[PDB]
Amino acid sequence: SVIKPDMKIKLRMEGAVNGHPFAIEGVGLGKPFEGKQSMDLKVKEGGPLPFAYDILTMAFNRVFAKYPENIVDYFKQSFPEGYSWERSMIYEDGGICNATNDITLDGDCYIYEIRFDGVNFPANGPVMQKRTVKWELSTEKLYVRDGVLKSDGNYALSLEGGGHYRCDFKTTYKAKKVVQLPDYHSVDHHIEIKSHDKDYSNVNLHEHAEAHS
Repeated sequence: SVIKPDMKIKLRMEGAVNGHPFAIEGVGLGKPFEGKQSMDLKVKEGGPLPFAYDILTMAFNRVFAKYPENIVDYFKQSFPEGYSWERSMIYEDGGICNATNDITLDGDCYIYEIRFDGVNFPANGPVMQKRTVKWELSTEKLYVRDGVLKSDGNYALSLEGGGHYRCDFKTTYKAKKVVQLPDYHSVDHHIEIKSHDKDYSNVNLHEHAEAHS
């Protein structure tokens, strides 16, 4: 109804990591029915970022995931009004991140207002020492609890010179109107920084997602 196969994205993130503030904004586009998207992100404050960019990328919209006919699509159903999400991320070395996103739609452009806050990242850790390479394929598990859609995920960042750095994601999704709620299902994610400048001021980000059951 308000979804075309080609959709635009505009966003601003405000946040802090270990009490050091920053701000990034982004512009991009995707194909909601194909579950593909890409965007260019520029750091506007707090640059150059003194931490691994990788902790941000997942904050940078489940509308962009291919849903099969036999699984309820909570996200596409939530427009034109939109929906929002809250999320906690607990890394195995005690660094903890919180984020929220409020998603509105203007014509054919999704608009994000994002808050991000990380704390307790050790100075000698892979995050503050920028030793991360990429997120491995992520399997997100979705279920309903007290009339709200929620998700769990056990993700992992590959590290410079081998090994992995683990993080547990917990997300709550809230449509702004009442929408049909899905049954239990999975979403596979591929997320990738395809190109960036040396200090990550500019970053070109890609994601591809498919739901399964």
